Amino acid sequence: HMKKLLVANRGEIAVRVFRACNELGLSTVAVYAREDEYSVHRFKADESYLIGQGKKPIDAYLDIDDIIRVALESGADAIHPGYGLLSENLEFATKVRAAGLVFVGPELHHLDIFGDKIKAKAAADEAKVPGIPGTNGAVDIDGALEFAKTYGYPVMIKAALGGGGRGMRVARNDAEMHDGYARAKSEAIGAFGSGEIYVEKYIENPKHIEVQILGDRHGNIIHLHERDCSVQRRNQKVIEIAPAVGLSPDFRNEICEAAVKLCKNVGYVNAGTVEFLVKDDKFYFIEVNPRVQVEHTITELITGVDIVQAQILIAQGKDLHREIGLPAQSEIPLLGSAIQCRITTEDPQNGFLPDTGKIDTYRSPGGFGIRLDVGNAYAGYEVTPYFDSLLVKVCTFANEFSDSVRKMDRVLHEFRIRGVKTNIPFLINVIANENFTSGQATTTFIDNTPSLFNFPRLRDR
Ligand SMILES: CC(=O)SCCNC(=O)CCNC(=O)[C@H](O)C(C)(C)COP(=O)(O)OP(=O)(O)OC[C@H]1O[C@@H](n2cnc3c(N)ncnc32)[C@H](O)[C@@H]1OP(=O)(O)O
Repeated sequence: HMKKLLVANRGEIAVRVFRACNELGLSTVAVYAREDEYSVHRFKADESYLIGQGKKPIDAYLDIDDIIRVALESGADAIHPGYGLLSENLEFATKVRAAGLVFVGPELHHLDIFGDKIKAKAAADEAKVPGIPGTNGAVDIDGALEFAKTYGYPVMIKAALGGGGRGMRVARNDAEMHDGYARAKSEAIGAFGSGEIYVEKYIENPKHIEVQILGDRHGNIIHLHERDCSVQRRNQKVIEIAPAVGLSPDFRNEICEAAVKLCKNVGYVNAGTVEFLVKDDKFYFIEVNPRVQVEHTITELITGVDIVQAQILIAQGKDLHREIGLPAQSEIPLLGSAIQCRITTEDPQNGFLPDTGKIDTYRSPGGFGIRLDVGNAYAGYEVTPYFDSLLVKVCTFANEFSDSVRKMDRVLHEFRIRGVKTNIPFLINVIANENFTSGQATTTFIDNTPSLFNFPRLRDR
């Protein structure tokens, strides 16, 4: 029935959905701002229409009514939002489904439940998936100390500020509880005059584990194993590997089963990611991303399952096993390991500020075990400051994690992007580290390894 699909996004994810639609025999429609007129994704579609005229380009890509008008005028039957712009916007999906179009994503109840921290926590508690294990809703200093007694140490507080502000207090010594709560409440009453006091069990050096979930409208929910997104610079993802080679396979299966149980309890449809924090055989639920992730490519590599094609086919209403052809959960293969590096314009010698300018040289590696998902990184492209810093996603996969590391080193040295500074020396330093190659990297690994910032002098004749 569905014949034409509009992508309400830009960059590499728009090209990825375009490739999936062309492989599924669907016509493609692109949208682009005036400042994004030289984007690759504009010319990779059958139709391209300017949206958000007279607006800021990132506001143009958030224009719900303009995108819906373009989809209606072009005859598009479906809208794929990609990620990061309107993929989790409840109003956009509501208006798209009210216009008669197909929103390639989860249902509206999933979108508002996982777009709200309280609702997501309530769903996780209903599905018996443990979060960060404290009596957080208790508001008392005596409540805080008894909370410290019943589960344990350390304890990190939210007495400083309500929304988006954390106390972040290190509590180890038994007297440090008492005087730290004293100073924390003394600072808390003077802070803003009004707020909310929350308690939280602090997790020291956790592992960020995400489980990829696919679900159709018929009720079949499968997981596509997990990814390790622990390599993070200031709570921002740098390198994601799949599967979590550091963790034992039975523990990874347990985490994936917990994610499957949660998504089956909420009745999840289409693609989604369940995030976790992992520490010494304990895992804690954090969030559900109700959209396709940037690092879905390594899951595709290690499972052999086209996630975007499955997204479109589930949006068509097809069964996960009968019509799409995905096997049962026990028959989902683990084809090996895979590493994703996001090459951006962030200059690591300049405090990871996104560089701008014209790319004069672009050479892309290839060969065995290499996957490329390029954005706008061609030679002669002018890097605008409006959009994301990402140039190209490079994915290396092999039967063994060590060969994936070796191939990633080969392609990071082979990659030649000139005219703008890239994070390639930082990525080389990270994959050269013995913690990452062993797979024992945690979320605090980047900030606690200053040797990653010693970049050698490049001659550049
Ligand atoms: C297929 C693979 O496995 S490649 C994996 C690693 N890639 C390479 O070794 C590519 C060849 N080597 C190089 O280009 C460089 O010497 C590097 C990558 C080792 C060092 O990087 P840089 O310091 O920034 O470049 P360098 O100053 O040394 O070389 C200058 C130019 O001579 C070129 N060059 C490099 N090797 C040769 C060569 N054997 N013959 C002719 N030109 C060469 C480089 O391409 C470079 O051009 P560029 O500006 O487009 O990058």
